Amino acid sequence: STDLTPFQIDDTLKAALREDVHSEDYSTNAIFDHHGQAKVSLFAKEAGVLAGLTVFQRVFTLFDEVTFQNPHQFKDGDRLTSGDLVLEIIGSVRSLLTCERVALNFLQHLSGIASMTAAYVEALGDDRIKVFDTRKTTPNLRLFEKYAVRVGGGYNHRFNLSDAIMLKDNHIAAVGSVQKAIAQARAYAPFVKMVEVEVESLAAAEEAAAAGVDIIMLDNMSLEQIEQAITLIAGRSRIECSGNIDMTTISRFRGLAIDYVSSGSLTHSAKSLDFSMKGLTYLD
Amino acid sequence: STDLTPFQIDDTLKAALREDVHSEDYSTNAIFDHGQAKVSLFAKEAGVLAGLTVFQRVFTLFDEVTFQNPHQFKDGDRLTSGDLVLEIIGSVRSLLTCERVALNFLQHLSGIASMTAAYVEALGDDRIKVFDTRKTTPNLRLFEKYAVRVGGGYNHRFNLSDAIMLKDNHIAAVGSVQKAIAQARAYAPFVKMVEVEVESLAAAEEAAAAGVDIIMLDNMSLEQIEQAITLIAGRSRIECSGNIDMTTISRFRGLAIDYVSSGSLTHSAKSLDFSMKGLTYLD
Amino acid sequence: STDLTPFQIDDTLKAALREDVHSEDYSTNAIFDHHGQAKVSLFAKEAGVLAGLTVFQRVFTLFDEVTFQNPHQFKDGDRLTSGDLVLEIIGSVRSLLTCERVALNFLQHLSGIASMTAAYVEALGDDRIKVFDTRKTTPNLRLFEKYAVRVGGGYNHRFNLSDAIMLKDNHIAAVGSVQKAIAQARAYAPFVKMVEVEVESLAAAEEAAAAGVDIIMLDNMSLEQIEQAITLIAGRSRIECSGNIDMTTISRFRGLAIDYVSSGSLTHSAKSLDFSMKGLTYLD
Amino acid sequence: STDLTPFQIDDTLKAALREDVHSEDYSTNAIFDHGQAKVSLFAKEAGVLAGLTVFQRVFTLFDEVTFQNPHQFKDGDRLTSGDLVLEIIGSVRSLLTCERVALNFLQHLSGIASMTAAYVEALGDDRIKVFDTRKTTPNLRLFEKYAVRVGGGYNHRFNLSDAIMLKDNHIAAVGSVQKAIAQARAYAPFVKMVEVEVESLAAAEEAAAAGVDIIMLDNMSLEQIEQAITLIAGRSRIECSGNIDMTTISRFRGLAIDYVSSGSLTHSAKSLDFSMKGLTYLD
Amino acid sequence: STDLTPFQIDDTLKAALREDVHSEDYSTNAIFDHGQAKVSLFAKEAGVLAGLTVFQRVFTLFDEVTFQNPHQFKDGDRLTSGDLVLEIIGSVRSLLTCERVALNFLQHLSGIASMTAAYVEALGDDRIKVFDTRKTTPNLRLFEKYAVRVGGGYNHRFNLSDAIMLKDNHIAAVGSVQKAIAQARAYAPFVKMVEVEVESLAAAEEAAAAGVDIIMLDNMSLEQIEQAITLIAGRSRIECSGNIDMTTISRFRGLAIDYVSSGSLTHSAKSLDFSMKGLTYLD
Amino acid sequence: STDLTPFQIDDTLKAALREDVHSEDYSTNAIFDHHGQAKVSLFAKEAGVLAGLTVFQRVFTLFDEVTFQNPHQFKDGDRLTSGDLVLEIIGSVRSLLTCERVALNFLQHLSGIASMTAAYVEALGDDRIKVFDTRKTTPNLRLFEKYAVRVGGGYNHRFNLSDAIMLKDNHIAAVGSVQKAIAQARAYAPFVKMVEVEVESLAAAEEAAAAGVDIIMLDNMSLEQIEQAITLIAGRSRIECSGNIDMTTISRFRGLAIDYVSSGSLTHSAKSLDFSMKGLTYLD
Repeated sequence: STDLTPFQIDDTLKAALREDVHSEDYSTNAIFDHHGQAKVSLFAKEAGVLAGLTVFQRVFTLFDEVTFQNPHQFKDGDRLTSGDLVLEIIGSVRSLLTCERVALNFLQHLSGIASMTAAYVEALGDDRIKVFDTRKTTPNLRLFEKYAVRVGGGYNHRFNLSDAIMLKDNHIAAVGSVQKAIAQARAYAPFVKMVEVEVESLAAAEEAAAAGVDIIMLDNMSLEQIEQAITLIAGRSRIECSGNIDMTTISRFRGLAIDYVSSGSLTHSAKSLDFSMKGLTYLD
Repeated sequence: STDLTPFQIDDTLKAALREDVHSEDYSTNAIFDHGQAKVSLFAKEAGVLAGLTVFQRVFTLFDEVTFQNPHQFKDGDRLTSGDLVLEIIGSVRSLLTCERVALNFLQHLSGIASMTAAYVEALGDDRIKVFDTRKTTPNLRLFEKYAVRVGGGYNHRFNLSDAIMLKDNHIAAVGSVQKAIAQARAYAPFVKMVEVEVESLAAAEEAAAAGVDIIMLDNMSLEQIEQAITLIAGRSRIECSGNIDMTTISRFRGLAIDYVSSGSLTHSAKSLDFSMKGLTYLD
Repeated sequence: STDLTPFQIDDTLKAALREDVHSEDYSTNAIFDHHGQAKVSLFAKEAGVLAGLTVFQRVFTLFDEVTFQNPHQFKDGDRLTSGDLVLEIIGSVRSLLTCERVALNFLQHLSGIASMTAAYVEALGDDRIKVFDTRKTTPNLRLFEKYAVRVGGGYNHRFNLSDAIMLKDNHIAAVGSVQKAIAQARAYAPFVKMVEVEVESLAAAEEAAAAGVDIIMLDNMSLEQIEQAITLIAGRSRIECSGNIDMTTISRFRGLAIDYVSSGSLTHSAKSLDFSMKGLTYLD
Repeated sequence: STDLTPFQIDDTLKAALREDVHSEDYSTNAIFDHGQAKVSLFAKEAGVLAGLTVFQRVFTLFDEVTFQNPHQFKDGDRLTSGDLVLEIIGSVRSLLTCERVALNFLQHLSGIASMTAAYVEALGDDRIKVFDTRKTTPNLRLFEKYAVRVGGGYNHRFNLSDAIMLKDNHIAAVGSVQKAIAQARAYAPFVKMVEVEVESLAAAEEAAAAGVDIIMLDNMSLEQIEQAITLIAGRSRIECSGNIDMTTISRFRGLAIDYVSSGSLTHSAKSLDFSMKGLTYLD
Repeated sequence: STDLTPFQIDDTLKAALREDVHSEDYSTNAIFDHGQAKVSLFAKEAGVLAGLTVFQRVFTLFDEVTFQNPHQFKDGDRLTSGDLVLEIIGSVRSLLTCERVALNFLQHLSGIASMTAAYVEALGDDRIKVFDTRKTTPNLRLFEKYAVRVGGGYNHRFNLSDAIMLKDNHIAAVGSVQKAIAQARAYAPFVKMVEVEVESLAAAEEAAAAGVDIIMLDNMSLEQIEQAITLIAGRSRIECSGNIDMTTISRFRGLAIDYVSSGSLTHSAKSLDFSMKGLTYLD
Repeated sequence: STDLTPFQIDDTLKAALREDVHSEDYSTNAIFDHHGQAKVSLFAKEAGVLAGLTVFQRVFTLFDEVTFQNPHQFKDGDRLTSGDLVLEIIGSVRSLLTCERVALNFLQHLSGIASMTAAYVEALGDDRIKVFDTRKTTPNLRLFEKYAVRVGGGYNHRFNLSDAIMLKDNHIAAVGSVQKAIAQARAYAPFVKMVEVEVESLAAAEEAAAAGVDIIMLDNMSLEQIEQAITLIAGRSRIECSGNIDMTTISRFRGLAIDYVSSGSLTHSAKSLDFSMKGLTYLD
């Protein structure tokens, strides 16, 4: 597994800090003194999966010289309970307090996603079927969100419109055929791109499998349909189910001979995971 | 209320577009076509519309793109699934390449407005306002605050530079409520609102006496809040916060507080489903 | 007091350096050798108040590895005489000479402001009345300029149109009333924003004080008027005097029961404070 | 002369606008209004107009905004208090939110042009040009140089890459005037002007002999300059600099120097008062 | 094919313009002129036109500038010296200040398209495609890929995020061809093409067996390639690469490979001469 | 001589790295392990002149903590043969492999230019005549390209339209005279700018030399013409020959009393110089 790198994230965290301070942090600067070391504790207030700890840390490190301490040796991925002491943060009060909210907003958002993902995986209860994310991401945080999904046991779809070809309802509409669209796609980007078709009917699934595409997406199809689609396609393409996949629904795929399912809810509708920073103490 | 301006949003939408297309949109560019086209924007789910200008603007930065609004939909309107919110007219390459970004904005924003409007309704008391927080999605605060407004909510301080909020940690570090307020007033004398976050009736007393502008009752029982109201006796504005959800929120109904605030509105909003379907060529 | 942070200033100094070098510094690079340590001295050529020393230093530090020496222990705020040895700068010749002008232009501009501010404070001669800056700032240096004002013994008005509400002549014009404008302002940003009204007549001052606004600004009012305005308002709002406040005028407020006065001249019309960098020596 | 172009100024005006509005303009947005409006730009003080295009452009980046110039004012014109320089037409939100930034540019630039024109007048000699310096406001050099031109001044080297200026420190480090010039010519052979800053008649002699393009007489007495002129005998162009102010400047009047230069024009310019008043609605 | 969009290119052209003008264009601004003007864009050399939109766009970001295309030239057309490709209409300051940047784009891009088209011709086999690489000019990859398309070429993976290419070093570090492929598939399961770079027939065998999408034959003899084709037996797509030049390229003519690739097309392209002459004033 | 500075180049290399990685380097990250030190060797596969070694190095250093080793002590400027071991690069595998192509693309491009330049200088075989570059540069790499030219023994023309005045065919067209254009140029930028005129005929050369311009450029003139132009001008201006100067042509200037020649081909049409990175080994 791969953590996130400062090279990847620095510009985004900078922007977020600027979002949160346009002149200065009056509330904190009024009370504190420029000098003097302090310690604050990061506590998990809710159960789930840890994600974004590096990102959390990095918020502080761009701002100021700040040290950490990890007594329980927590890592992105670890399961969490409320009251767990995830991390200790050491530095000047001004740094600890000004940076707090941004850091937490990243941590809370990411951990939320990883937790929702891990819970989907569990509710599915079938290793042979993978859980994938989408491009239904929060604007300008896709990178961070894809990472969280991985941390929760999920997997990454195409990142971008540049990564791979996905012929959607609208693409097929504009050509007028499933097969003409695939042909055109193959003509345009001959060998280096995966080609996927999004499909609503069994008609369209047949056309696609026949034209020899790499991946077929079954959009919002009934279980009866999917069962038939599987047999139709008969291993000619990989199979993805998508649309309207949630914690309750997801178990319906258990045991099917599809390759993966994908969910937008993991990225566009994730509940965040509560943490807090309490127990400010001076070193002394 | 007041819409979002290109000046405010353009850099963010540009960035989101670049996020989504590093080289080119292979899928779409592959379509060898005859011409103007039209696609329809449909609401797939009930709630409140927010971010329609933003949605539109994604297309308008990319290319020359026209709209049509047959049902005269505006940010704020209630929506039902299948409503024809908008029609988008332009080249296929523009319509398709811009689609996902535009929708991701629209879905996220409408989601927030919907959740907000629902909190307002569950509260059922116009004399008490619903406020957002700083518990926002990183780099989208501006947008999120706007959505809250659209849903009938109100805006807290935008950030740490807007206004002074003396939290648990601040009061800890000084050792007094009143010394902290004095120090805050000394630092930013007349142009900044000062708010104090408070857990006990002790602390609420100190603060109201020291003449602060806003007192925040953190996670207090209803018995307590009732007494706090009386103690404070109109000396400061009153905010209740902490652990405010769709079910809880009605507990405030009778009260002579000024507002309540919720993070859940910004950090945990379910997005609102829309789609773009029905691609047709014009001729 | 709070100094300025690299986080706050780095992007601006970078931009200024780029302004001053688009390819390279031909004049300096032609003569120097890439290698070899040197020392230059920063001298105050004019009396006043020091401001922007950190900023001065930081110009060099972004560019190159550069050390300083402060034999007289000078700090932003200290009073200065011509010939004072403010600082010694140690590093490669190329760094010392290429960075010089930018660094000085910051220092000179900031110290100029702090000096003009301190002189206003002195000419006023009344601690009970504070001296405030405005939004009449040099474009893209507001942050730096507000800081200098603080250093000279002044105080900071609202930074931005986002910081606080100020209902000006034009706002009141567009509504048609003083009180309707205040009402509208309170309706729009209910509790978290200070509300100020800018006022020319005693009529308007009465309306505002009655509607219970936080701050009233007396724009360019005669001393007779201000005296009456004070009594009218009768402590209902804070009182700010503004417009046409200069070194000579400013003493006219001495002893009045107003809260502060504010001046644009401090930021839009500050004379800069002369320094120079002389006595280049090689370490050897 | 030649105006400033959007290409040149847009990024700076965008930044200044962002400086002034981080979230939104609460004050102005609070106005719930009927419609196009009109505001008038009045000169509050006498001097020279500079930066009118810049002023205008602040509004035009923000929003669709029209102007009207009934007295046909142009950068360069002389101004009196109460002159109606311009009329601005657009939505209230645009007129009010953009106002201060626009004025801060206009005031600063006009201030510089005015001070410049006044130096030119106090000099009273067309054969001697007034030049600006690198002692500029950080990140506004471009703008400041333009204002100087508008006021009848002329532009020195824009920066350390434009042209070679061998200062006291440079000559110190080589140990000779002539060796420094030789080294400069060796480094940038044909495409760069070479100037030498000079304190004695000794050094002026060396430089003129070595055939440099421009000699700068730093802070020299009038007796000296008179002799320097003779010594140099047209071999190089001649610049006087150091300690040149509105009172001093007339001392150069008769002289056969090419130009004088002043920092005060850019680092110490008093700004020129304008205001925007008389908001009216159109109908 | 599909043109380049302002969305794609604007930031790069802005930067190039800023590269070329830090303060102002002294040369051009010095011209004190009467008015619209017209300049003609002439091809000085034979080859393939590419980047005409880009050329145009340089002017259109700067200023209001119109074009005229009397011979209806389009990216892709063959060119001869003296052809009147385009006419440019606008203010002199715009025409002259923008000229060099615009031409530098046009010349570079057309150069690449020309070299590409020439490789395609020397190959003389439609069943085998000519591909570009990642051996591109820094920060112009997008543009360079486009030019290749215009010249009749095709696009490899745009970068290290587009698709998986297991090179000599990768296979070295795992120690197996097949283990490396397995690991790649495990890491990015369904959405990424996997290619293997291969030097021996051993390695080609392993790869084809493990079912990879594309095999690259690095710098292999014609005898070898012939056998490799047979060995692989349609299981993977086949790419030949390494040491492919205008003279060599014809050696592939009969073969049942899918494509060949060349770096020289992007890292070593001779540019294609154009000029802008015949400045006239309109009246 | 002056190397290139991080201050100068960092933004460009960052942009190039981002160009080459929008999400992550899947190929490398799949195989490697985050941990573990390795060494790769940089070999010259082709003879010529080294340029851009610092730039090469810097690509890696922005990305990650990476060390170098230079056993043969190679410097920008050194002559090279195929198989020479230019440099050794030491760091994590992920860094070595992800950064490789960008680094090489800079090195190859720059060394290519320096080699083509040095070869022009040699083919000219006349020290009294200098070889100059132009503004016919690769967009957004001018700075890097000018440097390479210097490294190959060449010299730098004006960087920018801001550096110096060059009155071209189109400028002279728009005024209608050679001399009116020069006069206008002198009026606009009086003393601080060199003035050059680009000239096709002997007529125009005479006008210019008479009006006392600093530099005259003979555009694409026959050797007979140039010979006459030299005598005409009679030392009144410096002389530049330009247009259609290539490796074969260039010797035609040998012994002429011109000051320099200039070539666009050096920057717009340089063949790149082959290097490669081979011999990946783990430290162990």
